[PDB]
Amino acid sequence: EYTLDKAHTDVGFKIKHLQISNVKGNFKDYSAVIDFDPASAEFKKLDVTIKIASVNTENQTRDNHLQQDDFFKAKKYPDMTFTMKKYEKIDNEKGKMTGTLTIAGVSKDIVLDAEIGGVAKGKDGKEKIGFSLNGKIKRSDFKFATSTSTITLSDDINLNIEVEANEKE
Amino acid sequence: EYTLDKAHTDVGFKIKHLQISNVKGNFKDYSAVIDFDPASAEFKKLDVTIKIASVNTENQTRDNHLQQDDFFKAKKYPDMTFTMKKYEKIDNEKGKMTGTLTIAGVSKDIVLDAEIGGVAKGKDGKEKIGFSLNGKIKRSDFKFATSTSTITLSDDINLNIEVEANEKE
Repeated sequence: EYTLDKAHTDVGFKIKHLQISNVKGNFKDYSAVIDFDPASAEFKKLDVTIKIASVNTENQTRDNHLQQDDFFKAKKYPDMTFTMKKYEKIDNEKGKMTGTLTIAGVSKDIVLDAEIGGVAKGKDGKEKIGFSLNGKIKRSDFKFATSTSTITLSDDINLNIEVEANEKE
Repeated sequence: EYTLDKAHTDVGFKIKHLQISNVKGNFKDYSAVIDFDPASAEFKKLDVTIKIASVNTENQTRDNHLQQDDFFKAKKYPDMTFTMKKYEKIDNEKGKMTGTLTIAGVSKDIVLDAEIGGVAKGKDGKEKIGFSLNGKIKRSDFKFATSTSTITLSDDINLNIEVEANEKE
């Protein structure tokens, strides 16, 4: 005795699922001391200070949230530091850098794989280099973002530091 | 001895996280027999047949994938059926419908909360009704999408069937 109006009927379902994705991000405000010797292709001194307030995960509310107590605590710990302690060459293209990373006041020694993308004298006769530091740190090791379960946010942070640099004067 | 070119340096990180969301969807091609009595506000007969090939989760590749063997198996089991077996009234607005759902050849008796949104005689003197069936089924109960873990895709499917209908002749 009834006939459905398909134009105003909806046979609907709703089902929850999980999706995995990477959060990519950088920092706009940072400083570094770079001492490198092009004769032997080894680093002598690499010191980075990164201004935590300047994260950019390309998402305004996430970057605001990263400042808070359950993450960086930028109020109390404005910046994170890396200090090279030891470089050990493999060849002119690859090496193993070891330094101290300090995130929100806790320090640990890490290794980065250094890869020299290019070493050169420029048009103006002054040196230029291009290299990348890559490595993996554990949030647990720094007791970072303790209250977020490693299920939701992976314990592994992947570090990828691409840098070009020019000779100082 | 080196000074970084901030315009070609990127201090980057990458970290994996999980995100929970609902998949919402309907079916564009379906048929139903609706027998309802406006004097007492109870259903006498409700039979739906739904053409599985016509899913719409508003995502082309997902709807194609739903057809396959690890989900609906639309090739072998083109359609899913609901047959009301018993309606039990609460009042003129609410009732408890019980029928057999068959998904990909496996049948189970389910309950839906029926909610009559509107019962009326139209401008042309003929009856019209608007109602919604809501309920929750478990994928496990139908052995549906067995190979997908309940972690990735929830075992709970939420059924929301809004229908308007008009008197037949």
